Amino acid sequence: HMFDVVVIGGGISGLSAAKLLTEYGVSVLVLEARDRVGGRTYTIRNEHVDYVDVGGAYVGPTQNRILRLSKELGIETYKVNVSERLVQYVKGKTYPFRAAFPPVWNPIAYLDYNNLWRTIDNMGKEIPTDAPWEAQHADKWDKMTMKELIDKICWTKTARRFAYLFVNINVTSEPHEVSALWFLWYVKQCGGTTRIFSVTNGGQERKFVGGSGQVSERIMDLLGDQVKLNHPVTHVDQSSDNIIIETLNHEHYECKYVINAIPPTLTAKIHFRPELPAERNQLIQRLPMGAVIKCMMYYKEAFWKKKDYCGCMIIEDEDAPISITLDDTKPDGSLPAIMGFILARKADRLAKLHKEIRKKKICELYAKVLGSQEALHPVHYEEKNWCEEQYSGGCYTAYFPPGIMTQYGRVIRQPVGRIFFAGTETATKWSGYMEGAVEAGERAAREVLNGLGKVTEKDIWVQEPESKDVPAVEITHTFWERNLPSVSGLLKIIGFSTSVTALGFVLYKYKLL
Ligand SMILES: Cc1cc2nc3c(=O)[nH]c(=O)nc-3n(C[C@H](O)[C@H](O)[C@H](O)COP(=O)(O)OP(=O)(O)OC[C@H]3O[C@@H](n4cnc5c(N)ncnc54)[C@H](O)[C@@H]3O)c2cc1C
Ligand SMILES: COc1ccc2c(c1)[nH]c1c(C)nccc12
Ligand SMILES: CCCCCCCCCCP(C)(C)=O
Ligand SMILES: CCCCCCCCCCP(C)(C)=O
Repeated sequence: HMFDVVVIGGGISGLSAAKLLTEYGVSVLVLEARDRVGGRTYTIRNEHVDYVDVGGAYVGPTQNRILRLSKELGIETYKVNVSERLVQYVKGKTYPFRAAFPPVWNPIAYLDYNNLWRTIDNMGKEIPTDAPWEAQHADKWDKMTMKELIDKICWTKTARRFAYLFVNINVTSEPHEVSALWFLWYVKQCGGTTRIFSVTNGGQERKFVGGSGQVSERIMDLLGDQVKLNHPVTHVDQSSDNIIIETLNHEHYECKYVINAIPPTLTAKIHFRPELPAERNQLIQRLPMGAVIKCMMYYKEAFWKKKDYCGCMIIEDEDAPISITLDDTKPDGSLPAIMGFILARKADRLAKLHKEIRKKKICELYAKVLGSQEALHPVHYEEKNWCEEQYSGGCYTAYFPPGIMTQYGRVIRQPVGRIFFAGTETATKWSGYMEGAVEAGERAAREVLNGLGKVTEKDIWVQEPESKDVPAVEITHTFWERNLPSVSGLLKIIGFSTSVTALGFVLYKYKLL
């Protein structure tokens, strides 16, 4: 029962740390709470679905780590379907479109919406990726909620409603819940607004053939009996050179280094000895998990396609069960499906229904949105409620409430003696994602390897070579995106246009042109 390293948690972060340590000849024990690995990724297998991700599923350009780890484990990606039209459903109306963002035809709302995404990205620029609390405006921004920033930068109700939604979709909580500072950073560290929100060339570009659960399943395969299921860790005691780990059934393991590869809320439940610094205890108990119910509606035929819909719906409607959807049809066209998310407060309220009613209401929304009755005839329904997962807390990730970042934030990933911290929440690139889980996992392993004297201080943070199979097409903005003014910008200019048109009339009246 003695090891160099014990990794607490066998999600992608944990297994990445363990896989890397193992590569260096270091003995590692992964202790995993559930009867399975993979954590917030979970690929369910049955006859009705073949396979399906009920947890994390999508990968895209710039996520080079999860790509490189996926590949080398023999896992291949395929493209999310966007061949047909995306649709936006607002105010009872279905609006097909083709871009990453629903087109805005009101010229004023257009400016508003343009300036919103530009400002988010621009404000992100300011924020240090590794150290968001060091941002020039950090205290100011960290005190505001994302609702307050949205309402401050958007004049139109259209753009605020979309923004709120955008917040829901990306961090699975309500704008009023999350720090504006943390959110600007969150978006910056995923590559900006276009990158985070897009399918083509964005974070939703791709899925894994056979599911993302296979990432963890196969690292566990490599690890053999150095991974232990059903071992929830409850105590971590680093008083002596041999750190003692205790699991829920009172088994004990000893090691030299611990990697904590679970989200903060669950890190909050571990009895640490000595106690973590008060600062750190506050931070980990103050980062709540977002909320999602992921829902899979199966049909005989991908009827959305024949109406020229790809099956991606941005549903901006407060009565609506679902917020957003993608086609989830298998790469060969078999088992046509719509992956739907119920997010943020809507998840919390829909969780209160029976599954059949939740299914009923979703079919009814699909029927409406897609303008077909075939939606009311599913051959199968899968759902997974992530809030109700004791070993996850929710999905996708933790969110930072206002103030937390500036007050406790600076230690999310700081070692505590010989305890190192991983988990996607400690990542600096695609934190919140399977990508971030790998980054954090490997950097923690490197922090440990560096303790063991096997890796240099410079080598703790390694750059991922860009993926050759899924290269990052650079994100462009049109001349007009760059240069069109905000609503209030329009006004400052119009009041110039007007001033001088006016003096162009006093100069024309007095022949002084
Ligand atoms: C519905 C849903 C949709 C998502 N969408 C995507 C997506 O499309 N693409 C993407 O990249 N990401 C997505 N995410 C987020 C992504 O799944 C996570 O960011 C990533 O899986 C986090 O991995 P981790 O290893 O850091 O954490 P986890 O996967 O949470 O792993 C933690 C591990 O610790 C175990 N554990 C917990 N407590 C203990 C304990 N005390 N002792 C021992 N073990 C413990 C848990 O069982 C788990 O296996 C989604 C997540 C969900 C749930
Ligand atoms: C733009 O349409 C979508 C569809 C699914 C997701 C999306 C946007 N953003 C997501 C995120 C951030 N995670 C999981 C799924 C999606
Ligand atoms: C005085 C107002 C000038 C603003 C003009 C905005 C043009 C709206 C069309 C944008 P689309 C992305 C092609 O739908
Ligand atoms: C002041 C006159 C308005 C000029 C037209 C603005 C719309 C430009 C089309 C949109 P994009 C190509 C994506 O930036």
